Amino acid sequence: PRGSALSDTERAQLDVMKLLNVSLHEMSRKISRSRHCIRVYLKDPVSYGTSKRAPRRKALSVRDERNVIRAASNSCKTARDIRNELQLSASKRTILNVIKRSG
DNA sequence: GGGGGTCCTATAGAACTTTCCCACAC
DNA sequence: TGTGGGAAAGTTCTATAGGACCCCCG
Repeated sequence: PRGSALSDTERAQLDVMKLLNVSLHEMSRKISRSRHCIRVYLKDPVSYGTSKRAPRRKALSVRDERNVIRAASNSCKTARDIRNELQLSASKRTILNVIKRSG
């Protein structure tokens, strides 16, 4: 987002100001934070920061991963070898990461 | 000035990857 | 020249902070 997430202290401050029935304009003045942001925190504090964001995609498909492992499970070929063998177009390092993730 | 609202959009911050080192190995 | 691995920098993700743009009251 355009700004950082409300921290613990700024949420605690929001909290007590709410119990003191401070206006929103005034609240956003004292913590130098947009009203937009505060309004949403107070409407439902328990779920602030709660909604995950779908991540970027891995560089390798489940197939490619499975082939990479099969190649390394069998023989001592280098990561680079495997990458060229399955014409993989993912970094030599990524392959190693996959191999290492398989125990 | 005080108070309130709705909606566009650039980005935080995370997930994942790649680059860049390193001590070593041929 | 290469390796694999640790660290740091890059890429790629989308929910959300900012703030634009509305309103009314004294």
